[PDB]
Amino acid sequence: RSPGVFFDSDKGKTHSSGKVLYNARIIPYRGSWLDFEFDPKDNLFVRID
DNA sequence: ATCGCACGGGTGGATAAGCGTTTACAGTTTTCGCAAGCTCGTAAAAGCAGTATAATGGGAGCTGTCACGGATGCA
Repeated sequence: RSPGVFFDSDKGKTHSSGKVLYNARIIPYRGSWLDFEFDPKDNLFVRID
């Protein structure tokens, strides 16, 4: 996979809703990763590595 | 021819026993030969204590992403 930023989604991870959760993701050549993501309350979250 | 029969001589035959001669199958004596084991000696291996300018908090390349259920365990 090429480095850079990459946006995707999931279809049916939370089965009790049926909603779509979008996530952003920065991928470097060398270093830590950095994900942004949504949750079924429409809040924005961050997990590093 | 031709041939037995007999008295008797010579023997062959069956054990048996004889003779001097050169090695067995019994048992010990002798010497020589080389070890396997013990004792030893020391040069090598093995182990131990110390070294006084000053020195004071890792991360160390890890993980790169699969997704589905059950039980667990806080809240």
